[PDB]
Amino acid sequence: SMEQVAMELRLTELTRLLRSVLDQLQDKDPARIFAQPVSLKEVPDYLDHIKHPMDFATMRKRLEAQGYKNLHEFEEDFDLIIDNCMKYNARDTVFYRAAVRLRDQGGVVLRQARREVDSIG
Repeated sequence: SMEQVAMELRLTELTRLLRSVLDQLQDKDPARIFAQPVSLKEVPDYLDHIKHPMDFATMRKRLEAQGYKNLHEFEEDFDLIIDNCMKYNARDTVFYRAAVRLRDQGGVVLRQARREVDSIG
């Protein structure tokens, strides 16, 4: 139908906007701490601690499959990156501190993204 196409164009445009959001968030991680999945070869107990691992490469795969239906779903995944890290790692670690900085800096980007998503519809 013509409606299914219109819907698919909206999703494509959301995917376009979320790709730009993802790029902007990932620049706030210049150490690349959150770029890839925590290695289960190197952290064999990880899944005993963290039930829903997340990282920027995994988000990008979902994004490019147009697998984010709305900004809420995308934000859920970004919050997992931060929250997983802040649980597994102690306060006095470079990992925890990186997550705090990512959270703080990402807030600004996500604030305007929400306005854009509502604004453009």
